[PDB]
Amino acid sequence: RDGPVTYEAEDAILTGTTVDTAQVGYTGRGYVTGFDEGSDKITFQISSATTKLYDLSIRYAAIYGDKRTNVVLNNGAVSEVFFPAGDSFTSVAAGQVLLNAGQNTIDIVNNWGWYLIDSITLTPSAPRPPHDINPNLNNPNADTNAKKLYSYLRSVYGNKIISGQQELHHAEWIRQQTGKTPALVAVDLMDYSPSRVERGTTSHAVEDAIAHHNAGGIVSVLWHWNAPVGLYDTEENKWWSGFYTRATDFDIAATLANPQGANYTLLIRDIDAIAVQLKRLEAAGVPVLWRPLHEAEGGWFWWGAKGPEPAKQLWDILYERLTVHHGLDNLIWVWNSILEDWYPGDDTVDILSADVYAQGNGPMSTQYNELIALGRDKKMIAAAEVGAAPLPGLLQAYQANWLWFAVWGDDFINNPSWNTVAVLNEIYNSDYVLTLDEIQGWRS
Ligand SMILES: *[C@@H]1O[C@H](CO)[C@@H](O[C@@H]2O[C@H](CO)[C@@H](O)[C@H](O)[C@H]2NC(C)=O)[C@H](O)[C@H]1NC(C)=O
Ligand SMILES: [Ca+2]
Ligand SMILES: [Hg+2]
Repeated sequence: RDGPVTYEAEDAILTGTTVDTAQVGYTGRGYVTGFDEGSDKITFQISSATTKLYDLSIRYAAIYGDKRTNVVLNNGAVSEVFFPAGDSFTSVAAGQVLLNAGQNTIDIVNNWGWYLIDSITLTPSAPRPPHDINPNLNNPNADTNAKKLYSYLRSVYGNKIISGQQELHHAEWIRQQTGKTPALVAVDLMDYSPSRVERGTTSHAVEDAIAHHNAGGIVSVLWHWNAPVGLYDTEENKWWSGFYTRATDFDIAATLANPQGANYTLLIRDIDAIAVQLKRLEAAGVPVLWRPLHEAEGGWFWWGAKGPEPAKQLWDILYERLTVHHGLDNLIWVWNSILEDWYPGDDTVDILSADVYAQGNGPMSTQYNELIALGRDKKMIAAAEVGAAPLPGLLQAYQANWLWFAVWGDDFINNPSWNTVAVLNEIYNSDYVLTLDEIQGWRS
């Protein structure tokens, strides 16, 4: 079945090369030689049922001293493999290879040349161990629907990916193009920030969340926290950009070092103003995937401008004020920084997340594995913000077991350069991608 498969060099497409039997230790009929000109190669024709990730090994004889080789997957970029000795036939690890459902090619092209190739062995990459996900939320007093949401997420983890979108009107536009609706909708508490309210900002974020909760959906809430003070309010740096380090002189380290000041008083004014909106959601029975202090490690937001320690301390202020003081039990705490120095701690983080903005609709494998290492597989990993919706074929192949994905709004989801309607349909109509339809009755 799904195991090591050797492909003998003799039984392949030879371009300016020949089959030989002089050297000792080969497998099969013989081996391939005649690596003079640059155009000389071995084109192996391999096929797969689905799109999988295989490990590559080359069986070579470097009798003309140590040489270098070019490996080509489906007429793509070269990959130099070094052959160190050699007196006999031995094997080298040539990294990983992603094969697409159907016909594929693995060429061994003359680089330095003057070597003998016996065979190539493709082994399907190691299946990931079952995730050791924590069964319960950090808050012991967690309400019914938060406890339900966490269990449902825990049950689907590694099996499927929950589709998600930033803003309800964008979730409706997806239904207009794919006939499917994101299971998860993310809303921003941004226009609830007193600093912004003071300048006339209104928000329907609580209205949109409850609407989607009534449609049987999952709700994610982030907060673009506009600093209470320090607003430059310049033509270049307007008050409405007040969440940016660039737009405020607001020093969180100073503010936390002086807890009896006015700066710290206004900070709690802001947390309590937002707590009014969350309590309003709690009373409405809406479980929330609460994601405050997002992209902290980046430092482009005032809450991560003074480095990791003030950021972590603020996370714990929010956790004490919202969980203990305001007594909010509908919140599932989602951390949004990859770095260990920035990680607050396992006792205040329920689910780990990342914001990845790279074109191509890839599995964002590297970021997923970084968080696997961070939460040591005890916490679920989510793609809290993506620019490009991930393809389920690649998510599965690279075993990038993201719990959910949430494509950002304007200039991303509706931007053909990031997401085409074609790719959207492909993703939204997959048996791997859970839509609104498919998640119905999760609260039962
Ligand atoms: C309260 O916060 C404000 C905003 O960060 C602080 O005011 C700024 O202070 C710096 C010096 O530390 C000045 O360069 C700015 O011009 C001030 N801005 C304004 C609009 O006044 C204020 O100092 C903080 N209070 C404390 C005790 O640190
Ligand atoms: Ca052979
Ligand atoms: Hg609106």
